[PDB]
Amino acid sequence: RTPSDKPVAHVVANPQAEGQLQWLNRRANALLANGVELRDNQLVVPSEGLYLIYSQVLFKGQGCPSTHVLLTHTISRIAVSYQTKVNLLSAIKSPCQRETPEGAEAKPWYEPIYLGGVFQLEKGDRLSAEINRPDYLLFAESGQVYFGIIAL
Amino acid sequence: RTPSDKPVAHVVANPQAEGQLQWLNRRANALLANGVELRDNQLVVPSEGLYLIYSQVLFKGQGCPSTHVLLTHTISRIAVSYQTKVNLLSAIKSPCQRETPEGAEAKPWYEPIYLGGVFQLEKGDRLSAEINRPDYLLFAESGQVYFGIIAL
Amino acid sequence: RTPSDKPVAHVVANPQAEGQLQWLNRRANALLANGVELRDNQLVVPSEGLYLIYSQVLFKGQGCPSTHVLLTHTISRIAVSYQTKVNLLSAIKSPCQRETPEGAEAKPWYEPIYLGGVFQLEKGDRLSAEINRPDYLLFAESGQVYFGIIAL
Repeated sequence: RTPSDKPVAHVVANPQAEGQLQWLNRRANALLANGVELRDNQLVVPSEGLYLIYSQVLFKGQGCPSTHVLLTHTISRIAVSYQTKVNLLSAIKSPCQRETPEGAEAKPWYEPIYLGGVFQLEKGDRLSAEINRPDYLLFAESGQVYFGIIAL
Repeated sequence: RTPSDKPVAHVVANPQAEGQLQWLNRRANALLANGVELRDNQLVVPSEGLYLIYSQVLFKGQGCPSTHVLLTHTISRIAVSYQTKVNLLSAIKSPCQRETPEGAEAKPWYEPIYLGGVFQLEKGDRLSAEINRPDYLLFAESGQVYFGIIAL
Repeated sequence: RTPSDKPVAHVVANPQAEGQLQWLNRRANALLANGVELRDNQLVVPSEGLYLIYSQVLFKGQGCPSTHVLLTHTISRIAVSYQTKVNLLSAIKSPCQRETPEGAEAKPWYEPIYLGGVFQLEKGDRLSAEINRPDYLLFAESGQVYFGIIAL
């Protein structure tokens, strides 16, 4: 984990919570070292500094129901001074133009979303990566649904 | 604020700028730090070193118009020795592959392009980050379209 | 001398290669410095450290072929101890979900995929960026196909 004292975290999702996004620590490379902690599913940040922040979510859907599927992935900082979630990153993705699988019943889409960004954080700040539809989460984990920061 | 004696920058798209990607700092994490000067929509490099150049843009539209759009996102370098715009990171994105939609016309689409990599820049060379279709830019989320650097 | 004594890499994909992914520095914005070396198209890691490993591949295909194409992109660390491929990072996009374009010959789609994470390697490791379909890449690219590792 340490060498290089950097707050570092690279945390994997969890292929047990049937539809959810539980972050997991210890898998082959799931760095939670020196300073940063995961506490209620968030990366609590030590030090103070400019953290490079990243995550990827893989949404997986067999077919498309009537009405917009519209997926979303955000990373928000909950500040401990003037608190609350301040929005840092998120991206929107619509994986179906009207098709809506009757005919040749349900054949799959795959939608990766990846976020990356260098932000100034502060000692003790909490970090959230959330999706709006944990039903569409694929399972085959390590490099497929992940989250991380490193201090630069 | 400032940690480190690193040049950093994280500028954002002016949301009130009709049809042009125009950068901005002053905002949330809209850093211009140690010697990075933003100029004619571009970033002038202060120091010889590796920089991490990242950028994200978002594209929205509602319905898919005539047949073939192509959204492009390119970060370029107009360098202090090969003084010309060479090309650093680039992505093309096809929004809708048809619908054109007429039975029920404008259902919304959102495409996120993100870009980023380590390069060895020099003092004085500019970095540019344009998109070919500013009309397709989203300006309802700020944690969306930006451009930043940071020496490593 | 102040380039940097940091292991760094940024290889671009070679344009003269039919359906294969050949990585190449000795190119205009491709680094390889401080003992990293690209040996059998893979990256060998010089010292123990924490490394940001990132990767982008562009795919274009005109028309949407039958059944389901599925394009993948992953980075594997091929170790020094249990030295076979362990998947560090992975994404999967499917570009065609029906279209089959019959009385048409059809439109071209573009599909990019970005991969970036922080991982702890060990000395002598190898890292490989492998797509499942090289026959679908695109190279009037400058930054569209890349592989880079930087030591944090």
